Amino acid sequence: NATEIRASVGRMVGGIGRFYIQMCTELKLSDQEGRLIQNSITIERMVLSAFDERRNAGKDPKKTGGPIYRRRDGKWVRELILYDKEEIRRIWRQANNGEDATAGLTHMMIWHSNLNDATYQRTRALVRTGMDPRMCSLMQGSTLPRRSGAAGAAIKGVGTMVMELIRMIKRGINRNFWRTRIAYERMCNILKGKFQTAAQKAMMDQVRESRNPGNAEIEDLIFLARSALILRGSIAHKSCLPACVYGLAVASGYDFEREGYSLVGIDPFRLLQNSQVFSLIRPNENPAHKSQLVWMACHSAAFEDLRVSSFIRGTRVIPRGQLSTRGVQIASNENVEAMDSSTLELRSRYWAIRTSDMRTEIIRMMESARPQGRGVFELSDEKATNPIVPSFDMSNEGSYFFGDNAEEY
Amino acid sequence: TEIRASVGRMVGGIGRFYIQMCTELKLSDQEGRLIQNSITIERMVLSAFDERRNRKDPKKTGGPIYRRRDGKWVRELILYDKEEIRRIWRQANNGEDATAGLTHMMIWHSNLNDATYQRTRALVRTGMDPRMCSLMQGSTLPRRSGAAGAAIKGVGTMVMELIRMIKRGRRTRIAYERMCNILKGKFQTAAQKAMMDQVRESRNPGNAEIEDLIFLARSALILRIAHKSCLPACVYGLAVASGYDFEREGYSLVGIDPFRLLQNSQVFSLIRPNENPAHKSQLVWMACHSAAFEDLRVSSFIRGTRVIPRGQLSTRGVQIASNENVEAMDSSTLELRSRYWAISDMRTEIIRMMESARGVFELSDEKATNPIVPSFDMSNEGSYFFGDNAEEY
Repeated sequence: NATEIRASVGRMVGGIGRFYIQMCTELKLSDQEGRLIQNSITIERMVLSAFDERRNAGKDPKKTGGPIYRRRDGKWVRELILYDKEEIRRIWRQANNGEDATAGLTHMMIWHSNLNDATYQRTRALVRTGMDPRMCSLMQGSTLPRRSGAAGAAIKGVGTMVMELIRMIKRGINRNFWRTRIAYERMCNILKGKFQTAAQKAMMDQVRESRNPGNAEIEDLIFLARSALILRGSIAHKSCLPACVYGLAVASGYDFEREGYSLVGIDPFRLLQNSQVFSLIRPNENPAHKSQLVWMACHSAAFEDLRVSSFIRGTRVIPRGQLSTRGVQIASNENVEAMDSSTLELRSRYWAIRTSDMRTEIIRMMESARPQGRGVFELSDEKATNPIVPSFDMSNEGSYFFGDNAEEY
Repeated sequence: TEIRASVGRMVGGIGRFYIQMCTELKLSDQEGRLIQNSITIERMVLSAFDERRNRKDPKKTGGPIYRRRDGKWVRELILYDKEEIRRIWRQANNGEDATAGLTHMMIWHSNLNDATYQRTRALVRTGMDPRMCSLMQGSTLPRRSGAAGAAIKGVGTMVMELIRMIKRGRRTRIAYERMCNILKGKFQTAAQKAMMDQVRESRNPGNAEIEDLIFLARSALILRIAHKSCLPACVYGLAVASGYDFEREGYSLVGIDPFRLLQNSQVFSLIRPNENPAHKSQLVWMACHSAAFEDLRVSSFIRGTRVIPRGQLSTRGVQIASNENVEAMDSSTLELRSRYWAISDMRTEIIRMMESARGVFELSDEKATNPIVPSFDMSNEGSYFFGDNAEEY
């Protein structure tokens, strides 16, 4: 539909906020405790593990949980929880009208992935697979589990698909290619669908079913990955919010079902405008930098040009190597009592809606190609009626990954 | 504290000089943290105080500068009057000839050359065996760095330059005299010291001294030099930019100061295609701790990650050649941190005593209070030069 799809997506996010409100009722988190992004990632992690049918030593397999952070005596304190995977399954179905609602689970998953894309470096994995560190710019979706289906695969960058393909060929060079090969060609046709020139499509045809793929196909997958540095694929960008934001909205009395919801329009921008989200800050960490990290993760903007990202946001989105923060998630061995909460700035000034024969053609179309965001509107402008003229500083570095110093995933 | 203030005033000088030539070349923050730009500025000031041995208009020096333009790196060649850079160097040291700061940058270039370049073809052309690569520290120093340069020169370096002058055959003999007593002072048994006395005390040096100087160079493979930790100018530069005062905080090349400064360093390097940025990181890491001749199991324990031999690295060196496409390359942070920090009768005696022969702390520790017990794996190779494939200097 146009709206029938908007009812389904609204029923899904509605589901996620209902699930969050009730698990905050049953973990006894105050309002402030419910608005901490750390608490919300733990509940997201628990409900994802509860429904991990494929993955279900001294650890109970019917139990899940994680770190929860609570206000006691004027400080934050790490309190660990354990919950039956069956009881979280029942609470999730209770909050979705008895439905499995796998689409809400993949939604939370896409949010985790985009958060990881904005936060963690993957250079070490890129080198050990034969790819260049420059291809960091194409590593969207690289952290997605293999249980995210088509939704997961739509947001995977050309680099992600090339990396998983190199690794599968790497493990076939070891004569163990019997019956696991339609899996190989489905991910080849998924990367095929991601290319946007008949030349790269044709080369991805040649890569598909060579009966015995090895280092010759690996070098083809590297040629087509550098090919996507100039002639870019078309990958989906799903704006997925942490559970605590749908949570607060459903608490507020916002009806996602009858109002509808789209990940592509202004809905995510509008909800983030009225967000109250908190984050634990490590000592010597800039809370605005942590805010840009979360902001860029909620709009899957880690691969977009920073000048386009700064225009939309109203404040400058600096490269990752110039941030004074590390991840959102707090490790088990960090002193939580040394840390304090800071409101995350997540608002935006504007919103938006944005040696072979096939090797000679691509080289030509790379030499040929000449190297901004024109779907940018004011948040008063509910319809896409009056686009806004972009204002960048062209001197500013385009890439989020220029001079990256981020910790490896 | 006086030597610690002196060394601190010298390093402080180097960071001031780097900040000033970055303000005057208009290099951005990121551009200033590129080790390639930093080697070019070091080379210019070294060449400006030379015209013989410090290492086309003769009154100008310069080199390649790498700038961010339109999302890529671009090689810009620069030229500067040798007097104008000399004046900036003196401005940054309170009008003093900071000769020690110039030697410092030199020892850094030398240790970098030791970690990067193979010398086996020079060794064979001089009559020495390639195994003696372990003793070629300081081999790329210019031929007048004085006592500071000569103190870090390995037994093999001194043997090679001594064989090399004898190969061509008072005016050029006091040079021979000092170099023999400098290599004599580097030995640590009366037998080879006495043997170096006889080679030094020789009317007509020839094939007999060359073979003697080879016997005592193999002697130094069993019966075994200064190690100066020198950082590139961009690291002192960033630290003095931070407001770190090296003079009243003091600085030693031997302690934890280099470890501590490297720990919070932000240094970038251009990576050639198909080069491992971690391998380039190990290359620079080993150059800043002059550890190209130290045992890799000692180097790996100290660093917390394995320091592999040079022949198994996937890099070719930091300096970028005239012919290489800079726009094809990208910058990567160099991992420079460390897990820990640290501190024929004579022929008969030597041969007998050769067949005979059978300080690591955490950075929390500040002072050497609680040593850590070293934990190696003997199967890991000990020499940086095992199966070396590096390009000849």
